[PDB]
Amino acid sequence: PRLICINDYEQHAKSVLPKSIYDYYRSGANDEETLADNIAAFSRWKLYPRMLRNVAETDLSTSVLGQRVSMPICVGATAMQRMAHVDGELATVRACQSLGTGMMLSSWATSSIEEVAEAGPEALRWLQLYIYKDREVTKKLVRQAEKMGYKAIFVTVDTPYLGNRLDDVRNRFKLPPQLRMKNFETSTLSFSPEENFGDDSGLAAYVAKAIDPSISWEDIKWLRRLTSLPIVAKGILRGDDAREAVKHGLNGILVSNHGARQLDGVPATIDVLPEIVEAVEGKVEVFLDGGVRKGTDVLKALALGAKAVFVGRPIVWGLAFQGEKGVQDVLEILKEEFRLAMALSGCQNVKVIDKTLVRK
Amino acid sequence: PRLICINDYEQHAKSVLPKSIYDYYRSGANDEETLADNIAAFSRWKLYPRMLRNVAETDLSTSVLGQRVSMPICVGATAMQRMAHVDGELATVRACQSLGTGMMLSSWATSSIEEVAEAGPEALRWLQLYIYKDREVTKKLVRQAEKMGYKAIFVTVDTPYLGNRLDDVRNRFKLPPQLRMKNFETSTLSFSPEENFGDDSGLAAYVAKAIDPSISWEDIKWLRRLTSLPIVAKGILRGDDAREAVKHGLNGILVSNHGARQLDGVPATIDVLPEIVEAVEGKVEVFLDGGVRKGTDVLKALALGAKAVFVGRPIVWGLAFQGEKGVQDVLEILKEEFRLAMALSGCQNVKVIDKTLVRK
Amino acid sequence: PRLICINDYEQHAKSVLPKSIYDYYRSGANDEETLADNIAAFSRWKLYPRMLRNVAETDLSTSVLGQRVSMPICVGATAMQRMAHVDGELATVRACQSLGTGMMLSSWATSSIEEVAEAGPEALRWLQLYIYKDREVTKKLVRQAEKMGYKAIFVTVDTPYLGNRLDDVRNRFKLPPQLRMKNFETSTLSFSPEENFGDDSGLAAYVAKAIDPSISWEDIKWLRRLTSLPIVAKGILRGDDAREAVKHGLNGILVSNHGARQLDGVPATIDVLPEIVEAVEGKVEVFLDGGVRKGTDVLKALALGAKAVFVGRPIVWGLAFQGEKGVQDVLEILKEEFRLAMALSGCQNVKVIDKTLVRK
Amino acid sequence: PRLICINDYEQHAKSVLPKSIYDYYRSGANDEETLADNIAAFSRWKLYPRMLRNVAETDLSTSVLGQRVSMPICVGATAMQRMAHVDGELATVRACQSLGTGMMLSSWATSSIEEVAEAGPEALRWLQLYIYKDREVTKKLVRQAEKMGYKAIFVTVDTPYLGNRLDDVRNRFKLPPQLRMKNFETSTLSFSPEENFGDDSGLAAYVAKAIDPSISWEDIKWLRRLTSLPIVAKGILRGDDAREAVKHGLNGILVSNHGARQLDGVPATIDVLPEIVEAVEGKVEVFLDGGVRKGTDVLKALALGAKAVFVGRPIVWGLAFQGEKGVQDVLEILKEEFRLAMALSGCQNVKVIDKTLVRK
Ligand SMILES: Cc1cc2nc3c(=O)[nH]c(=O)nc-3n(C[C@H](O)[C@H](O)[C@H](O)COP(=O)(O)O)c2cc1C
Ligand SMILES: Cc1cc2nc3c(=O)[nH]c(=O)nc-3n(C[C@H](O)[C@H](O)[C@H](O)COP(=O)(O)O)c2cc1C
Ligand SMILES: Cc1cc2nc3c(=O)[nH]c(=O)nc-3n(C[C@H](O)[C@H](O)[C@H](O)COP(=O)(O)O)c2cc1C
Ligand SMILES: Cc1cc2nc3c(=O)[nH]c(=O)nc-3n(C[C@H](O)[C@H](O)[C@H](O)COP(=O)(O)O)c2cc1C
Repeated sequence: PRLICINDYEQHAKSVLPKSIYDYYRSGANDEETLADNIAAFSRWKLYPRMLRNVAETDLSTSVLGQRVSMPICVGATAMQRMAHVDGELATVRACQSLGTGMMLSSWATSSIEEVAEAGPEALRWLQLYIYKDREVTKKLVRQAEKMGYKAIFVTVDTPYLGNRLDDVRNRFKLPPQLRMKNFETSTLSFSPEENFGDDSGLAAYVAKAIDPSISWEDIKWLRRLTSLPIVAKGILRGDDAREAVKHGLNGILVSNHGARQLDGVPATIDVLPEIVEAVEGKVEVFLDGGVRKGTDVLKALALGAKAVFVGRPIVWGLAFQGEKGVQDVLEILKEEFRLAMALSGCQNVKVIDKTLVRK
Repeated sequence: PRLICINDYEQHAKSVLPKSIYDYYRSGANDEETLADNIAAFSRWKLYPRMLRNVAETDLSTSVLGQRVSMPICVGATAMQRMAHVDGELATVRACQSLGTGMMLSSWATSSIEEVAEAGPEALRWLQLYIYKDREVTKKLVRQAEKMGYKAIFVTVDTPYLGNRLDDVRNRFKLPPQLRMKNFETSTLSFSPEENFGDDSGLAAYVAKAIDPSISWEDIKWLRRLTSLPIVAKGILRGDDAREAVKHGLNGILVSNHGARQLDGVPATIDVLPEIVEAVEGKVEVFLDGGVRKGTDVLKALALGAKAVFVGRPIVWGLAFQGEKGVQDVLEILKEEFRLAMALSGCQNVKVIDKTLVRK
Repeated sequence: PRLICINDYEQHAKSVLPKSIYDYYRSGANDEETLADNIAAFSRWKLYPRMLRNVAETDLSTSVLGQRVSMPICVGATAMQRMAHVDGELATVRACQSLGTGMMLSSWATSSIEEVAEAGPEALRWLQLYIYKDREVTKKLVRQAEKMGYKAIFVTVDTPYLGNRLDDVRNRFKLPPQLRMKNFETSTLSFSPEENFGDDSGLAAYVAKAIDPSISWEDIKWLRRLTSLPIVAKGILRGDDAREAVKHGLNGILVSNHGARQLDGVPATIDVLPEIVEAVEGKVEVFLDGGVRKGTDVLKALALGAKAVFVGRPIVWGLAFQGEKGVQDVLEILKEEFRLAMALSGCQNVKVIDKTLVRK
Repeated sequence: PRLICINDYEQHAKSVLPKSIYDYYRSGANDEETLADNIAAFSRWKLYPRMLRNVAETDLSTSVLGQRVSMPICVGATAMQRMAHVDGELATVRACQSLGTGMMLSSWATSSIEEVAEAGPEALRWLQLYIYKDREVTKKLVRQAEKMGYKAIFVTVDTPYLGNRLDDVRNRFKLPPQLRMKNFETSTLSFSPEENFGDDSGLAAYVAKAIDPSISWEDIKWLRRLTSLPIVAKGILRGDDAREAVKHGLNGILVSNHGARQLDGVPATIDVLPEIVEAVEGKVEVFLDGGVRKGTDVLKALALGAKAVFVGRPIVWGLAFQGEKGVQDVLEILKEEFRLAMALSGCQNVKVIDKTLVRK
């Protein structure tokens, strides 16, 4: 089928993925108020384009944490990508390498840190880290990322417990039989579908067993001493927490509500972005994810002070359509929509995308 | 059937309850504008969670009027519970005893004050009082509550006449043949379905015959002299009335619109809560009911200054599913959702649930 | 069928009236934005009831222009009532006489001024006047009203031309064959369905032929000199026009958008009421019509400073159900809903219905 | 079929036009947020009519850039009108001549500048100009307009690239075989459907090949030196760009979002109109297009300071119904709705249509 925008990809994915996998990928937490809002909020921000600016030569390039990227549109961590396509994370990293953009690799990937570095050696790669109760497991992940040429750690800070995703509970979500979380060396930590993970969501049970709910700023201190790699706090929604991340010597904030999958009824990320940008006082790069579907979404986040955005679900739908090629298609669609959004708004490059371009 | 959230319970209840009983339980007044709003309003209050607070050990316990409870989630008065399940109020009090939370017993219960105290002797129990034209009836109810170890009187002040519930009028609502309001000793006062209660809603006719529309602050004065038990004004919606309750030596306010069943077009209780908390100046505990369905609802009410919330309809749907076990399930679902909402918002206990957690 | 609220009456009317008649009665102008808003706006005004006020003895009585009425709910002018029921205006006035409220009689009634006075001699009656190009016709109507014991003139000021009601155009609306506008003595002025009234709405053509689009404040001056009866300006939507009516020695303002049938996209009458009440500075009574369907609508208009409200369409639906008895039913439903709305809001009588009862 | 308002015309058009042509005509850009808003925004602006102003003799006449018109309602440029009806632009100009209003002729017309001047010699005619990469092509268009008695140039400034219209991409939109853009003398520039215009929207490819994305204020300078005809900047959405147009010696601004077909998520034109009128300080006439469907839309734009409005899509639907006669019908409907909107709001002529008539 001919798919020409991101929404087309989701629709096709629903038609070809088994229910429990589609549901895992699509779902938000509880009543999914924030899931709807992540998208609605973008529509409330209106664009005020400048005309007659000469946009013959639009340059989409930028940098994330000192590393050059082809566009301010990067791949966010989405667990267990092999459920969507046999090649999962390997397909994803290859598409990123082709595009000249970065991939943030989930700690719960169905491919190892090493496997991913092998498949995309020239690709900009970062590790998304969950703090395990077992700090040696956690340390190993970080050390492996450093060894394998990953350029930053995105530490997820909004997941002391898993959000309650109703469909996952109903479907008793678990990995397909042939698949594992490939970063780990035990049946429990690798999320083996042959393992006892209770009678509800397998993933919620996995988090409860493996992930540390006691995670504090002290643990951020530990992490900051552990690695000299740039560290981004992922999942911040408040200006005071943002300032705290900066105080702790962190190098960035990813304004995120975990794609509306954690606490439901939190605001849309585009709505909190300005408070966070203001709080940080230019001291650290601020990124956004959550509900990015169109070039104009990217334009709005940048106008509001974000350095770059990350996409979660669109990538998984790309994979579901055609693995590597599907992901490349999705990224190219976003790139082209962004170029056009830039051109029609009078922006020659990302440096001239200013706050007067948007109003709520 | 597998029911995993409060809404699931309502759906099942509709499938197993006779129409007139389901309709009695579900209905609001007139066009049901406030009924919709009680729920919608919660969604408008957005959460601003703190991260990295150490939430390994979440403590949900609190106190209501000096009595310890396991969670700030209590059972509100809902008349005639035996329509939902053979055990009605007895099932309810047993579930409350198991949970370590309180039950507010309707004056229009299908089980006596004594029957309920016998079924849940260790349970925290309060009496919801309606002021009868017959003050000796009223006095008896209060004296019985004191004798039978009930810890407070919730005096309902928003029901000089019954609200107009359209479905009840259509169905000519009345008790099933085998059931009575068991606190009373005459055919009229016990709401006998064999009695003449007009051609419209039997309950509206019952109120008109039995309940005193002349109820004033003088009657509050009488009540305050009658018992030394704590007294909570239930059904207050204005700050000036709140201050008046405090002046009268009352010990609490339950901010309530009677589950949107009285005057339609009043605001949602979550929306008026702040005005009431402000009016009371910390002098008396303020509670809320109306539209509480999810853990995040409980979190929002507490963030806005409520000591605890009460649930009406969810309890009746629990009963409809499986009597005592159904009620326990509903309460446990609310408890768990609340725990998770607390954890994900960075709250170790109820004392740290502050106003910065919410914004309208 | 059992009909228990105003909406029930409209539904039944649609089932028993011929399409073109139902459509004439239901329609607003153009896209009907104001028609929807007249109702929606009432829902936006929220009620803040007082408790414990002693409402055993609710007194609904008031006065309109110095004449006592049983409730602040009166019958507004609706043309051609015999289309709805054989007895039309005669049924209506008889119901008003029974209720102890007033009837405002349309200049385009299917019953004469004299016929109506004969059918309801003791009923409070007012004449709604349209200014005809023929001033002798106009004068005759006024003189007849005076002779026949009518107590005021409601001069309609928002109809220099007829609003564009799309359904009427489609149906080529005209009177049924057996009926006339009975105040007039020629084929044209009596709106004979045997007459040439073009190929679009017969009523729009009738207005263009008969009604004076040149109507100015000078004509108000003429009217004010013509009769010593109280005169109310009906159809005012602006405070400046309100002040002008007062300057001209008029005795009242009916805040009206002609039931949303004239200019579409004007605000709801409940929304403009406050500006008008403020403009008038207590110098003249202010009334409202447009979208009144429920007792709480009446309560809100009074809280916002209206002396009384008028109902248009509900009366016609009463007629469609059962002529006189149907109208009486509709009025009694409104009366009872209003009583209950008063009682539940802590109002013993209309004098204590204050502005703190509502907030937008 | 009997069609009595603009919406009726669209509905009929959908029933008789081939899908790809209807879709081309109907579509907005991307998710069509602005397309919906262009219409919704008009409904948010509420009217505050004056009564008793004497509206017997309503005069709709005005002037655009010093040229008298019969009404402040003119025909906006819509490309390729022969797809809608065999006579296309020739039918349109004949209808405009009959109405005494102006036609703005698209540079992408399916009829030549000369053909159109021949068919409507007495009609007020303007040329809508796109700046071609080939400036000699561009110059020729301007010189032809001057020669053929066109009275102004509307330079479109919001189209450095074509907006992304999803349906056009899906349908692979192209001209029907028998048709060309008749102003041009090569296969590419005339948009020959036999030409290679890629695998997506033929029109997007045509723009990319033919239209200059480098267009700047320098090009406006060039245009202003090229012709002494009045020049209007079409597609301005910001006050700062408006001031820049004035500085450049331009004679007008058409506040336009290109009928929501360019950048999606820009505000409705009625919403930005006031900022633009304020920015211009009376120095230049300001016009509006986008979502004009009803007489009250025209009234609102004038109340907010627009000199006249242009209609795009309604004209094409007129054509689809009955070519010249269809266009005349559409224009006459708009004229009559506007007259009535004027009369009912107390406006004798366009000079008295003031800002107090509207409020958002
Ligand atoms: C299927 C799915 C799996 C996810 N897994 C992870 C994960 O493993 N680690 C993590 O930090 N965030 C995870 N997230 C959250 C994303 O990193 C990101 O914040 C979110 O997808 C952004 O919203 P979007 O999906 O609307 O683009 C996941 C999100 C989805 C939708
Ligand atoms: C079926 C039902 C019966 C009720 N009966 C009583 C009652 O007997 N006494 C009383 O004070 N309130 C009564 N109420 C109001 C409740 O105490 C409470 O305010 C309401 O149920 C809270 O809203 P919720 O149902 O959305 O949780 C009743 C409510 C319902 C839904
Ligand atoms: C069927 C119908 C006929 C009407 N005829 C008249 C009329 O003859 N004279 C007049 O001044 N207003 C007329 N009106 C307007 C009413 O007096 C009144 O303003 C309107 O009905 C109030 O809104 P409501 O119908 O929502 O109650 C008419 C309204 C309707 C609905
Ligand atoms: C089918 C169609 C074709 C259009 N072609 C042109 C064009 O050739 N040149 C131009 O400047 N604007 C073009 N526009 C934009 C219009 O001039 C105008 O801004 C728009 O139609 C106004 O919105 P409306 O269609 O809601 O009336 C086109 C619009 C439509 C709907």
